[PDB]
Amino acid sequence: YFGKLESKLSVIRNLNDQVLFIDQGNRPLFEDMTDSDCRDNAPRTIFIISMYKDSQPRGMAVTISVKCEKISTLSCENKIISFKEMNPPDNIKDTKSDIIFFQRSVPGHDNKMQFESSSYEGYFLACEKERDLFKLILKKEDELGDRSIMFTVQNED
Repeated sequence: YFGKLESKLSVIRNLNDQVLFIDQGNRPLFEDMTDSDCRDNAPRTIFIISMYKDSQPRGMAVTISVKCEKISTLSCENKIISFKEMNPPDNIKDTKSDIIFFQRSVPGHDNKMQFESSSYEGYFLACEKERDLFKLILKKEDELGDRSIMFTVQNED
């Protein structure tokens, strides 16, 4: 069955150069981070990303998990996003879990990626502008090549 490849920290930036963050409501928002001068042991810390072993033609299986007040992993129930309090599994029976995510680089860009459902296509992760915060949900835009539904992932070390 499924399996864990390697767990490591990765910075998730948005289209406006915003780093994913969590709030008191365990909601995935987007904040601003320089990471230029404060990089030297910066207080803030992004969520953890666990890579799973998958032998697919094109598909990066990853899983985001926020650690601080309570470990919570990003899980997409049906069409909405929900944070499930639980550390990233070490070995899953199914190849596509509710927490598993399908990352796919975007063609014709620097290093953008697209978050797709573990099961199959139909719903892609995007960022919704709510009030003064950019939240993250699962929707189906009209254009798959729209930056609005594109995200950036970097290595944290």
